Amino acid sequence: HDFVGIGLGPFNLGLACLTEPIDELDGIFLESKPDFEWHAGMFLDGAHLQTPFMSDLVTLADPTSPYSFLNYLKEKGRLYSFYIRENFYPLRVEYDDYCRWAANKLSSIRFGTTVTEVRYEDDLYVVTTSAGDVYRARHLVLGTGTPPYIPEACQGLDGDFIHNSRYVQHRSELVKKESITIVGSGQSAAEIYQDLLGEIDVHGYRLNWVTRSPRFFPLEYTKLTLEMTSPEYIDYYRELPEATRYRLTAEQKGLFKGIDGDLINEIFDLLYQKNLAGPVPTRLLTNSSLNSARHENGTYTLAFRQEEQGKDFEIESQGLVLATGYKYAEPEFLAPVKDRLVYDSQGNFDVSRAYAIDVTGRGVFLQNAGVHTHSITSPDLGMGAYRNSCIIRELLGTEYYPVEKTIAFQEFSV
Amino acid sequence: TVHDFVGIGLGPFNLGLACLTEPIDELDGIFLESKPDFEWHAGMFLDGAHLQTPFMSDLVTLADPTSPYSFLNYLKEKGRLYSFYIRENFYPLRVEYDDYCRWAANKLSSIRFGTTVTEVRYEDDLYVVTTSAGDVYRARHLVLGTGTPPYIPEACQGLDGDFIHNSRYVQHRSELVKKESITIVGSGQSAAEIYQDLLGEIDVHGYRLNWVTRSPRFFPLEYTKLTLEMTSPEYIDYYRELPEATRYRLTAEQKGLFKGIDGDLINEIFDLLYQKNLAGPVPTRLLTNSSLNSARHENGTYTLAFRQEEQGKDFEIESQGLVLATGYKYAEPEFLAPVKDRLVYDSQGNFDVSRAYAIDVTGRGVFLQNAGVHTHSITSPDLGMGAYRNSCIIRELLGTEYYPVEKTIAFQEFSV
Amino acid sequence: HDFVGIGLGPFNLGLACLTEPIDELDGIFLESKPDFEWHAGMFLDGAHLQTPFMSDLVTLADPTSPYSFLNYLKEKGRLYSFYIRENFYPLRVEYDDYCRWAANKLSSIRFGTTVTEVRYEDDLYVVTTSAGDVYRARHLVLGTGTPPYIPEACQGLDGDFIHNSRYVQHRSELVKKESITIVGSGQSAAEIYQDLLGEIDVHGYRLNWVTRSPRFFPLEYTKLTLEMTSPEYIDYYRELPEATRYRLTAEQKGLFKGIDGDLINEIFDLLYQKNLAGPVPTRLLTNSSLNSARHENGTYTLAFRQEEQGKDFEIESQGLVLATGYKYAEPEFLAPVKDRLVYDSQGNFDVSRAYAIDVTGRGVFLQNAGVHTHSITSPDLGMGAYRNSCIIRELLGTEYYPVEKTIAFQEFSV
Amino acid sequence: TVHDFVGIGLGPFNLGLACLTEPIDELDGIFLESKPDFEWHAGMFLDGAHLQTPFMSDLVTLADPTSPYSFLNYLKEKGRLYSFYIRENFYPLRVEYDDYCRWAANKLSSIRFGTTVTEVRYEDDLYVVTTSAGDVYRARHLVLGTGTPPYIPEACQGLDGDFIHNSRYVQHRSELVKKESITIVGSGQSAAEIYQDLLGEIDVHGYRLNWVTRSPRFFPLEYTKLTLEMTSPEYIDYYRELPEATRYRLTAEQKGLFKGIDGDLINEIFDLLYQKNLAGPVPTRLLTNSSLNSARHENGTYTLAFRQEEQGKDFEIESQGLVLATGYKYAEPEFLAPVKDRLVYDSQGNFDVSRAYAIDVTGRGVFLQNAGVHTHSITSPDLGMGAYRNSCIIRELLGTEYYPVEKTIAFQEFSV
Ligand SMILES: Cc1cc2nc3c(=O)[nH]c(=O)nc-3n(C[C@H](O)[C@H](O)[C@H](O)COP(=O)(O)OP(=O)(O)OC[C@H]3O[C@@H](n4cnc5c(N)ncnc54)[C@H](O)[C@@H]3O)c2cc1C
Ligand SMILES: Cc1cc2nc3c(=O)[nH]c(=O)nc-3n(C[C@H](O)[C@H](O)[C@H](O)COP(=O)(O)OP(=O)(O)OC[C@H]3O[C@@H](n4cnc5c(N)ncnc54)[C@H](O)[C@@H]3O)c2cc1C
Ligand SMILES: Cc1cc2nc3c(=O)[nH]c(=O)nc-3n(C[C@H](O)[C@H](O)[C@H](O)COP(=O)(O)OP(=O)(O)OC[C@H]3O[C@@H](n4cnc5c(N)ncnc54)[C@H](O)[C@@H]3O)c2cc1C
Ligand SMILES: Cc1cc2nc3c(=O)[nH]c(=O)nc-3n(C[C@H](O)[C@H](O)[C@H](O)COP(=O)(O)OP(=O)(O)OC[C@H]3O[C@@H](n4cnc5c(N)ncnc54)[C@H](O)[C@@H]3O)c2cc1C
Repeated sequence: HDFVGIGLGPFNLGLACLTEPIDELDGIFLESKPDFEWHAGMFLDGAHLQTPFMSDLVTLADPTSPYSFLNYLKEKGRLYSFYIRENFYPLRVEYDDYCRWAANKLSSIRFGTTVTEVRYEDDLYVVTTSAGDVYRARHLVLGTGTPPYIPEACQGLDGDFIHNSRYVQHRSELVKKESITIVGSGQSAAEIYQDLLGEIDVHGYRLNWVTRSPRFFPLEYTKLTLEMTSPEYIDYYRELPEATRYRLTAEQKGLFKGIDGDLINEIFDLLYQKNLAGPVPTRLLTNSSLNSARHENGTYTLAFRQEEQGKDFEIESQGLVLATGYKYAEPEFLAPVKDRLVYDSQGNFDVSRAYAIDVTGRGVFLQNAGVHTHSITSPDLGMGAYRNSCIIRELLGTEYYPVEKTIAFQEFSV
Repeated sequence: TVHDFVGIGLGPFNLGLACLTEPIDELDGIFLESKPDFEWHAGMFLDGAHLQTPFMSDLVTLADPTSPYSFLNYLKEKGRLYSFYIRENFYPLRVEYDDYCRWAANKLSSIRFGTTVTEVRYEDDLYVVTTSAGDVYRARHLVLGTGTPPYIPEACQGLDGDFIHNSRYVQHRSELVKKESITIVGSGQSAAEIYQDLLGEIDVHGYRLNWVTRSPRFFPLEYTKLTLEMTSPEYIDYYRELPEATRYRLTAEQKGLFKGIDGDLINEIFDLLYQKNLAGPVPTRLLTNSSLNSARHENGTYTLAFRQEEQGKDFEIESQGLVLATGYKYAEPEFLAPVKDRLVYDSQGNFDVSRAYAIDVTGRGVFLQNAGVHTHSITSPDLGMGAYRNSCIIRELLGTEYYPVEKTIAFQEFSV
Repeated sequence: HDFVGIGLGPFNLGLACLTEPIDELDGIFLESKPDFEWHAGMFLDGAHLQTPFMSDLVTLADPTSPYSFLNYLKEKGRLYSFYIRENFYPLRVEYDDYCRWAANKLSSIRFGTTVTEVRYEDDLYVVTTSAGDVYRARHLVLGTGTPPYIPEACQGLDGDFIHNSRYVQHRSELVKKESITIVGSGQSAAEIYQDLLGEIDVHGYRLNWVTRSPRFFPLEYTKLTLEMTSPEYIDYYRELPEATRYRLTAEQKGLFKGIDGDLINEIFDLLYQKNLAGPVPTRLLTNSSLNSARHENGTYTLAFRQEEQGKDFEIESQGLVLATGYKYAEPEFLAPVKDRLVYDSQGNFDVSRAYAIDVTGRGVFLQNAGVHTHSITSPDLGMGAYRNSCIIRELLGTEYYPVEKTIAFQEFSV
Repeated sequence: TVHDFVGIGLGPFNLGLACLTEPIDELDGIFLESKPDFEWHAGMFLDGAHLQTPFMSDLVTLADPTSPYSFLNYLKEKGRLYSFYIRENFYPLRVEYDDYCRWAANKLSSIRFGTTVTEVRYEDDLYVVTTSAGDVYRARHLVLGTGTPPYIPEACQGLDGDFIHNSRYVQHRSELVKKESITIVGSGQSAAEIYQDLLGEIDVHGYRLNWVTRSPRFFPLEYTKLTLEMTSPEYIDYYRELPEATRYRLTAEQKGLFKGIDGDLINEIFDLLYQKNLAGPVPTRLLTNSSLNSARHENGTYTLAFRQEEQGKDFEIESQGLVLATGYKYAEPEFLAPVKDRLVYDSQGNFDVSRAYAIDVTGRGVFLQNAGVHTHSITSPDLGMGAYRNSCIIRELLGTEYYPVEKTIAFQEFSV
């Protein structure tokens, strides 16, 4: 093949839809799951995308693509009432249903296929499957995603504690407890906190929301800042000193630790409403580390330290929801071709401006996992079509889908 | 040489039909337009003015989102899609929509600008239309998209001076602001947009600003989502099947469609009035329930006699400027005179246009785009249903549904 | 006494706090309930007023009076909380709790006292209890309110059907059924429909909403039509021919049949959300009168006629909620004084511009129940302070609280 | 004449104290103000401008809603309460709040206008204060409400030409728009208000418009409700008891406080750039991460040397007009020199303001309004506080809590 995509969607899925009309390119994608499924553990009732529907799979690169969210609604017979709904943001299960509708309309996807290991023979890349099948191509696109992150204070933890990755499946058991505690900030943490707080006077549990963030940061979604999600900002950002880039990565607040401002205010309105009937058994703590964690009987003892104040405190809770983020890890299957991959000074891929990670500037491409190289655009649905069109532009020698070089009104470079 | 159909007039409705029929090789008719190029209501291109419907109400999207004439594709070609994505506004600006349609119009090859239709005949089972210049086109079908010309009350017919209908406001604005008195007659979106524009500079020119309307209130555009479901195929079929007397009642009772103002515009008009009033009394005047009964010019000044209808009292205003935002009205063009016997009429002498949007004896020969409120209610002049109607028209020009045409879209049931 | 207030709704309770600091005025108020209680039974969680908080008991006539809503929050220790909430509309239970707080701080209210008879002897009005006690004064202020209305077609039906006046207390039984129907439109009708919907997939019921109105009318509170809730419009409106005012009263819809537009929108948004999981067992019907209703088994058979189309249809549902309006009926306790009261051509009170209903034009005052003479302003909480200060103006002969003559930017009279 | 306290300066904070002290018989101080009458930041009275805090942040309400000096009472007396009720806007206009403040000061008798305090020393267990006229006022307590004068970067000290600080924009606007080039330095609400004002008329005057700021982003004002709980008594109880190094650190990192823009204003700026750009390229530049390090004037034009700090590159801009929106900063007034021995300072040389808002040896003799970010965080220059701060000051002047003082208002816990 020309290329082989490992892991499908929503970034590699978008590439599948973008190359299907290109006959000059024949690539194939292998996904481990039996069918496409997004973050199904966060499918709370009413939950919606944090980016408008134009950040779908194709539209930002080609609004005429047959796999656009608008065309999907037209086929489902739902376009007109969506027109009446007049909401830029699709609901989460609506988006999950849309990409599954797109994946099943393609012919170049092989589900139930977990790649085992990769290496490099005869200037081609060989990829091995769990079943034993082996594909080969000159290029590979890595869209394996970002596994959930667990703090080391919860390594080797036992009990029924969950990452927010699997909340919907275990809300069954959480509401039956006497006390629930959520660790970390971010959209998922607040969505879960609002969901539990909404029924706190029916199940009767205590509700704790602890985070080390100094504030409950709002998502940085004012339009002048949204212009940093731009081709010309990546051009600027990428040629900065890598330590200043790793500092901008570490300092960034709203990207992974940011809550929708509306959700923040709805949480306050709900706290106000419940507090009319009497004292609400809830706690919201900031500037608080999670240092220790142990399981006894069927309750957890968590040791926190208020870093700013310089004092420790412990809380006990039978339920434990780790709304900690996600973190990319070197996949095991790229061990035999590590010396073809280029690394930075800190131990991760130094992804090039053209989203390549190997000795040739156009060999293996990397979707996501590039905040230290492309900042907030790396895990953004709104920049999936842009990154895929540049990966296309390197697989051919041509620009099949036009690639904008300036979108913003402001200048980031000089 | 005889075509399948001839489109007379190139407004947003016929232009959308042109964009929807271009990928159909089984069809190919021709479009005749008076203007040298596509031009919308340019006399209302006020700074910041925008559409009353979301951008999906473009020429094609609601029938085919993959169409190359989408508004989104237009933004992609001009290098503006990502900035529009950040703008996060469903409503394109008026000049933005005007440039988009002109961009789509010059992408087509089926449009004849600068030709006005003079005659329409029926001969040899075909329709024969002639140009001012004498050019003659023939086709089996006709699609009339002539729009609705501006309406002028009879109290203003044959009136002297420099008074304007709101359709020419931008061209005469620099001369209006020089006057010491300006009066706006009628309600609706355009009247409020003009009032807000003049009120915003009332402090630098020093004119009086009068806004008089016959409607009992400043109606809002009825744009709540359950009422939006009345803009459905379900409601049209319900509505079309009811007695004609009940149909003509409900269009007369229609408030928000032609005489409605965007609620947000109403509230910033009030906010602006609150703002200006802090510095002292502002020379403005907002009157309701007032009909314009007579008007006369003298001294470069107008004397307009009004009657408060429900209070039963008369009064009149003296103003140097006069802006008539009295809306528009369809008049049957005389070029249809040679085939009037071929057309369907109702009790009050208007077109009894079918559910398939047909106005002739065949029920499928001559189609009519706008000017059908008494038959399809608020659907007729709505950009959000231009792709639906064009889909129905294409369905009968062909023998097949080229684009899918929805059966039901709402959660309500209007019939039983 | 100088006046006797019959009934302690928001209007008469407002008059009670506006007259407390006036020493030259000694009035007293008789309420049937043992304490103040607003429209409980519509106290849905999150429900709120339809007018901003300065439409309380005093502020629009005297922002300095100690019975303000803001002073109430200051004493409860909730002002800064309310300040951050930045919402103009208080919650229903919050307003109800506030009015009771003001009522109990007063000296002039006698709870648990139902008035049985009014009479007039030697130029005084004699008011007698059902307990047997007797009060008499020179003036009367009737704040009886407007009791629920039921469309006669449901007179003397068996079952368990309710008026929306009793929704909260019967909700636990309503959800048990498999079919619920709501008749009539308006704010609470939609407040109930949106409450039953949203849990339509946890219980098993079908949900029917049937109204006679042609639209789901929005409570249109655009600021220029809100200027019709002004003294100058009442001066205009009252001096109209009463045939025209009876036409205006009947033909405009929205005052009692209007829904909050944002409530309409989330009703649609919720319908859109539920419909993703499959067809929703709900029906929204317009233009349809309720002509007949029966009850055999635990099921209602209701005969409807869609008057616009001219066709009949019936609906069988175990549950029946009558969200119809409220209607004023002249109380029987004013029978011995009936010939001292003024009536119009249609047989109801010809209320003066000064809100009087008797021959003197300044002896008996009537709160509410004056739409045919004062239009939008009579059942409006925002005009309760205006009307009360005009009542105080006639009792004292002087304007204790300033009474605005004009407030709007437009002119209604010419 | 020996009073209880003498209040120096009459801004919103000391005026609020004047309104909360008038109904207190046990207290009678006196207020000295340089200006002939109250006047707020008039140099930023752009049309439509409004407060950043709701109207309850007036002079009294958050301490006593029944006060006769409340904003709502002011509207009632002015005959404007009902349409403000219809306006349904939490935020008074700047000109509205300014008129409201003069209306309250005129109603009091404790204010001396046109008096400038020149010297304060400590004699006979009393504070003496001397005015420019030479009049003497004596009291044991002082309340310092002199505000914060404008700040000018050292690159602009001794600069020639007609450059202005943003605090005088209204008076210089008519001459700025005449120029060919205007450049705005710094970010924040005022900087963005000025940029939007000039950008709105960029195609009528034809100037180039430059907006240069050192901040890496265009920060929105941190006004989400969970953050707004940080301006609370319990937070500054927690904040004040922190190590001074940590306090000065968090004061320095503060973004939205003085360098934050209203998010709605950011969005309407982008929308306005989108609207103007339709008509062609708009001659304006928005630069960030840029520090101004040198400036000079030659023949009516400024040449400004900037450094993109993050990128590590230099660049220069030439502009005829220079607007410095560089904020404000407190400086110890020279009239406190003879009493410097009695004032408490911290390690970096600033007032070690008590949590009771005192700055003197006795912890209750001299009180400081504003200029206390390093000890009271976002609360010190906030109109939402100041009512709270005045009640605490009155509680130290008296021995009793005259107005209730909240100790907890938030749902979240800041301390452990
Ligand atoms: C709840 C939630 C909501 C979000 N919402 C948004 C939003 O609105 N907008 C936005 O821009 N971002 C959003 N994000 C962030 C980000 O865009 C999403 O996480 C996105 O789904 C990640 O896309 P991805 O393709 O890079 O990774 P993934 O979606 O995680 O794709 C990884 C895929 O690779 C497969 N895989 C794993 N191992 C192998 C293997 N060995 N071989 C083959 N396949 C393998 C996995 O099964 C999976 O299907 C959200 C994140 C979360 C958690
Ligand atoms: C300012 C304004 C804003 C509006 N905004 C909206 C909105 O946001 N949404 C909405 O749904 N509706 C809107 N409307 C209402 C409606 O959509 C418009 O009236 C719309 O432009 C109607 O287009 P049309 O195709 O019916 O005809 P028109 O736009 O009126 O065009 C008819 C064309 O036919 C040509 N023509 C006439 N006679 C002949 C002839 N004999 N031969 C050849 N050509 C001829 C004319 O020159 C003209 O170009 C708006 C109306 C106005 C006035
Ligand atoms: C659910 C609901 C919400 C509303 N929300 C708003 C809103 O947001 N804004 C607005 O402007 N309007 C609103 N209204 C309309 C109007 O403000 C209310 O109807 C209002 O409560 C009317 O109060 P009232 O003083 O007329 O008497 P009511 O509140 O109706 O009650 C009068 C009192 O008189 C007592 N009484 C009756 N008979 C006797 C007797 N014989 N002797 C002694 N006492 C007696 C009753 O016990 C009762 O306590 C709402 C109405 C309803 C039903
Ligand atoms: C344009 C602008 C808008 C703002 N908007 C808000 C807002 O919406 N909300 C908010 O919370 N904060 C706002 N602020 C911040 C802050 O609340 C205001 O700056 C506020 O005016 C500060 O109050 P102050 O009394 O301490 O200062 P000032 O109002 O500046 O008080 C200084 C006064 O003291 C007088 N004075 C000084 N020295 C002497 C002396 N020696 N003798 C006599 N008199 C003297 C001066 O003449 C002047 O009248 C804004 C600031 C600015 C610049």
